[PDB]
Amino acid sequence: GYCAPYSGKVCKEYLTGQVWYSGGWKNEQVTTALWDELISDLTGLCREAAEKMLCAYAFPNCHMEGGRAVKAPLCFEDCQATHLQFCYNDWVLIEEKKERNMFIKSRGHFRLPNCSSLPHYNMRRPNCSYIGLTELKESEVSYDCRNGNGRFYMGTMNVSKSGIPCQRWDTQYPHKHFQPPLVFHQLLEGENYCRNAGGEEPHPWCYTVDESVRWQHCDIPMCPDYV
Ligand SMILES: *[C@@H]1O[C@H](CO)[C@@H](O[C@@H]2O[C@H](CO)[C@@H](O)[C@H](O)[C@H]2NC(C)=O)[C@H](O)[C@H]1NC(C)=O
Ligand SMILES: CCCCCC/C=C/CCCCCCCC(=O)O
Repeated sequence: GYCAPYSGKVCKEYLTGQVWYSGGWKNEQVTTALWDELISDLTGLCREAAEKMLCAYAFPNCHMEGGRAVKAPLCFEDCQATHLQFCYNDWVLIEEKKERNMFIKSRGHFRLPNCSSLPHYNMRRPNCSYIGLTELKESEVSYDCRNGNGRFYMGTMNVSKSGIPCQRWDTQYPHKHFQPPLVFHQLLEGENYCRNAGGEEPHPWCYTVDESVRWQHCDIPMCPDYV
């Protein structure tokens, strides 16, 4: 229709509400070919983010505002998480190939989004096709210990394993940084606390106040009851 359930196959597992209509087959074709060429070449947290982002890009959520059907673009925070953290390495490698006129063969009209041009999430009806990449997994959050690599460690440990004070995430001195982006919920009020918001390190970590130690893991005990 204008707003209707997703009628395709490739994104069946990722799309749960109404999506925008009016074409729809062209986006199914392209997404299917990209699943084979691009998605299947990705791994780990990048792959997880990319699948959700690709489906939300290709089949935007739809909602009614009075009599008008509204297409919801991607969210700034999800895009930031994907571009600057989860998929940064793969994203840079694609962009560098594009500079040499080497393109993903199956991209069709699809293009990597510019995160800065997208709405910031939140509002009973969302302004974007929110996927939640920056959110905490509540059951895995911990405070006095870490579950596994501590991706969702939210404690107040504020020195590295050798005792160096952490630099604040919201400051660019002594170490300048663009990743992890501060849209991750671990970092919104991250103070100078050890964090593993990207989930790629084996331990929570921080940039340190020592000019000669850009970043270092913190030393946090495993949670007694973590398996
Ligand atoms: C991605 O989008 C942002 C947001 O619009 C662009 O930032 C603008 O850049 C232009 C220069 O072309 C400036 O005149 C504007 O002041 C910027 N706007 C904002 C809101 O920051 C950015 O240039 C885009 N990135 C690319 C590579 O095109
Ligand atoms: C590693 C990047 C994974 C994609 C991240 C989410 C982006 C979804 C939009 C679809 C982009 C499809 C590839 C387009 C390639 C290009 O810009 O030339």
